[PDB]
Amino acid sequence: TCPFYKKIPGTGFTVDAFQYGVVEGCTAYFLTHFHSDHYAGLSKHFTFPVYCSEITGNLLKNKLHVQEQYIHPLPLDTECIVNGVKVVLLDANHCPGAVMILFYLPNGTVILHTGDFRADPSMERSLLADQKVHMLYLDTTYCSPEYTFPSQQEVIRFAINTAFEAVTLNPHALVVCGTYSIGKEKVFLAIADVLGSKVGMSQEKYKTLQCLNIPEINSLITTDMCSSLVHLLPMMQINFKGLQSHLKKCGGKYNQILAFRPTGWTHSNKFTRIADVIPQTKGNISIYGIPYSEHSSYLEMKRFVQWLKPQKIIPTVNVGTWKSRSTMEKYFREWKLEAGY
Ligand code: NI
Repeated sequence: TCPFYKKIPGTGFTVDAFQYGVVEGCTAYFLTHFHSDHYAGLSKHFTFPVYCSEITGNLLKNKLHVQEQYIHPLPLDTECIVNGVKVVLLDANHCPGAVMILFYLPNGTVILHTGDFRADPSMERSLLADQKVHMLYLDTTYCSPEYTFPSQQEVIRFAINTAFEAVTLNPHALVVCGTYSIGKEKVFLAIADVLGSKVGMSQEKYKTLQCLNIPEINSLITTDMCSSLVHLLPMMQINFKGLQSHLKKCGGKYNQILAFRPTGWTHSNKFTRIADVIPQTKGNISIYGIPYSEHSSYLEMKRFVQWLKPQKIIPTVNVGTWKSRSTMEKYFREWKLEAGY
């Protein structure tokens, strides 16, 4: 059974609610983004209308085989009428194709559902500037002040300078980057661009990237592993054993691996600056964990909500424990008292 924070009141709509069977009263199922916790339940046998971005619809058709007649892609930043209700999709600054949804209810209420997002001051000049929001369904993944991390631009600067130094010192070093979902593509694209190489990967991952509308993608990626000195591997292989095993397959072309594990936040963020980050090393293999987030930090979340001034907040993450719920409610009240709404 579908929980309340996935239903939009006064509509026949649900958001990210595919794992509950046929939901009673639902006439249109919205999907914010192509991550498995959110699409859990979709397949080629789904026969209800799915509303999403263009990029999410390419992934639904090619990767999950959903039939074309049930995929309803909407452009961004454009007022659209769905089953008699005005909606707008906005860029969520999460993974490719990820959106926030504005719903203009028949009774005059306005609801924003963030999906998953990384809040940014540029959202203060979208179509959100123009009108009031009564209810905010909020991605609360890092809603606590301990969750700090650098900008995506600082993280990418560190990765490019680290990779370019290592391969210039040793032209026979391979760079490997872990992945297990869409998102965070700038990590491996920025490293391959500084090295003058295409990125090499499996047929399965090539297929996925080919759905993402990245400009000039054919110039940037390949399935010919032998032609490339930046390889993608499943995240599970990014350890000393998996990397040893991979280096054997490369036919004596390389004598060293430098690997990157993009994570979200980790507790070593509570002590170490990005500049001071060091790898784990065993022999000719070194592994860097880098804190590349596609979710709001605490401070980015707080700024966004203090600007938007919603009347009510419904968290969509960390909802399963009383302690988490109480913590989040305390911060929402502080924010509101401090800003005066
Ligand atoms: Ni996500």
